[PDB]
Amino acid sequence: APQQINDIVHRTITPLIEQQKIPGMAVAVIYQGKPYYFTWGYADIAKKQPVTQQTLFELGSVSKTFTGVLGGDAIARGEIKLSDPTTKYWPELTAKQWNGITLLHLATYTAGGLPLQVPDEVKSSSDLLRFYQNWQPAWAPGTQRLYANSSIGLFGALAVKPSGLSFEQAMQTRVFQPLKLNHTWINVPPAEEKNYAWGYREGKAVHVSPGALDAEAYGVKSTIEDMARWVQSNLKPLDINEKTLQQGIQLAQSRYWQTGDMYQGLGWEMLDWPVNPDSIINGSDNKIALAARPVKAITPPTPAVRASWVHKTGATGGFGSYVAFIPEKELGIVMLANKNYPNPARVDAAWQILNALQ
Ligand SMILES: [Cl-]
Ligand code: NA
Repeated sequence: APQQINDIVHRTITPLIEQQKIPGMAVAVIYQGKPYYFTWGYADIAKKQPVTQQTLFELGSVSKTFTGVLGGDAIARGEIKLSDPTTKYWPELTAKQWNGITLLHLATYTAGGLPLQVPDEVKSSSDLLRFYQNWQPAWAPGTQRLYANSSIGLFGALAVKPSGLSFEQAMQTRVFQPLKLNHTWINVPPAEEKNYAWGYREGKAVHVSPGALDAEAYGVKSTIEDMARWVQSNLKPLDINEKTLQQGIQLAQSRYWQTGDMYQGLGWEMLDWPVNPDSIINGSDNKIALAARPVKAITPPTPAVRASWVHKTGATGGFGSYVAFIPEKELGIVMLANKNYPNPARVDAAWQILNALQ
């Protein structure tokens, strides 16, 4: 790796790991479009299994960027439109409150107060229907942004209906396989479990449990190599051979809503580069990132802006992830850790590295 990258990564990540007591971590820096990998610590403490470039991490909500791109791909194929009402694809929901909620609202958390988590007691398709049927919105659609698994998770489930594929099959055939993400999984195959790191919560090893819409909202596991390639693809979509996938990535980084300094894409979130680091650092705190905030529609949606800070945080019980990149600079970073540690610490480290390398 270039000496500049080694210097800043070891200056930044090494103190972070000790200060946060992170058992194992993998970092990829994309510099001038090429990836450079770094690994620390253990994927399994008890068995002393080290983290490698093959170690699988739970991505948590970084999975939402795959869902956003998969939906974008379906838009580009002419299968769905963001302005379509939810009831076109789930007619059993036909009701006053749901006729005015579109796929855009679901994809961008602007449906009007869909909850952060799907209740743990929702365990069947009938449970899920009844859950959305009896949901009482708090705001009119298109006025408030409330980050929610039950929002974009439903977008992913509905966006694949016209394809006739399951969500996993559509993701595998339309995103993972064309991009050669051969070690990225919604369901880890038996032969790959050996690489599945343990997450650690309060000194206990944990893996994320099955939940309704987990695959769409937080159920992807990946290696640092595949995630570096995911950043490469989102940095340089025009190099992708499949037109609809290139366009899906561009659609996912387009700006549909504005809240303060940030713009909402499909899965991805964007700010104008250069950014005020305090904005994204403090803005990643859950007291802020999970709060309801008013939105302004952007008309037409702004096409993917090159001078952007594009990023997404992710968390499960035992894992914490972060992805950020700057298309104008061909510059990005992936941070995967098997402990869920505060988002502001992730963003601070990521910005220090990318700002030093611009
Ligand atoms: Cl390695
Ligand atoms: Na609206």
